Amino acid sequence: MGVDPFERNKILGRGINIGNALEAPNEGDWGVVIKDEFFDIIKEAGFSHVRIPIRWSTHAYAFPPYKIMDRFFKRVDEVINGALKRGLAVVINIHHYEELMNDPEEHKERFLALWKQIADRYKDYPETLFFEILNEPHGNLTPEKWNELLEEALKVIRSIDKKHTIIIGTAEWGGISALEKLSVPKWEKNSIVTIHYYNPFEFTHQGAEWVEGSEKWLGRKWGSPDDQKHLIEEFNFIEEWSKKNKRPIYIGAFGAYRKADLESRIKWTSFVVREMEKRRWSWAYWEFCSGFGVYDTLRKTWNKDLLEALI
Ligand SMILES: OC[C@H]1O[C@@H](O[C@H]2[C@H](O)[C@@H](O)[C@@H](O)O[C@@H]2CO)[C@H](O)[C@@H](O)[C@@H]1O
Ligand SMILES: OC[C@H]1O[C@@H](O)[C@H](O)[C@@H](O)[C@@H]1O
Repeated sequence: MGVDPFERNKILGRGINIGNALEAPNEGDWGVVIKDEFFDIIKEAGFSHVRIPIRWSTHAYAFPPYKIMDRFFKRVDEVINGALKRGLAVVINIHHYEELMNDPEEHKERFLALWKQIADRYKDYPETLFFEILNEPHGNLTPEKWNELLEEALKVIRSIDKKHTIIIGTAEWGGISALEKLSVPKWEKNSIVTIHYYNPFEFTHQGAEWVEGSEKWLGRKWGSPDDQKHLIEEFNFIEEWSKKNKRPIYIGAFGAYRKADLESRIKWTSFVVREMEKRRWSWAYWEFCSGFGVYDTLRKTWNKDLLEALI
């Protein structure tokens, strides 16, 4: 048996995503390779956990039993244990499984087979390891289809592991837009709800090369009293949903891209953290050392003003 999800949310506390790493097609393709020293660096700065985006789908066969490939599995073990060695808690997920988003019907059983294998693999790992069902469900994996798939995933996971806390995200890309449509089974009592926060999207994502039409936002600033008032109102809505449904909240990803002016990024980041903490939510900054990075792996220095904002 596990622990009260609010206790495990407290255990998560402040975290950071190590992104553009294991969620790319191959680790290193998007610019980051998880170095073991990264865990000393993150723990020493004061973080309580790390979130590790993992694209298991490109490292598992496409035909039954959809076995995850040996070498990749060993690599993930090395990352998880590297973080556990420093006393960091760890969130692992299934990230960028695009076929599942485009054709959930056809990939439902493969997705559940991946969780069967991941849960089997780590069922005896420490209680500070968290299982995040699926990053940003979207597209044809509609709010309605997600509520059904997540319940199926929970059944699969819980059939093997009654100890680890599970993290459940929202549909429509995992933000607040489909939160009110999310439904977590009453029988599950060991889960945390996660939401990604990048609002205002045009500000956080301005110039993002992977977002169509983002060039039209370059230069946009953030920081007026109305900007602050609007963020607060959105957080208030999340808080109330949490209160109503009785589920802890984890803001699993939030951050502003390097193209936005530094001062607005710092202002936006420092402000989001202050407002999440007031609400006692756990969270993970997006991300450690890449395009939204706070740590420069070459110089081995942190962007001190941005770190200060995260603390
Ligand atoms: O899709 C590729 C891009 O991903 C970007 O990170 C995403 C992350 O995968 C999402 O889950 C969510 O958190 O938003 C992030 C930022 O849009 C990544 O930063 C880019 O470099 C990738 O090209
Ligand atoms: O709202 C749509 C956007 O959601 C973001 O979380 C993704 O990173 C973008 O790729 C996507 O275009």
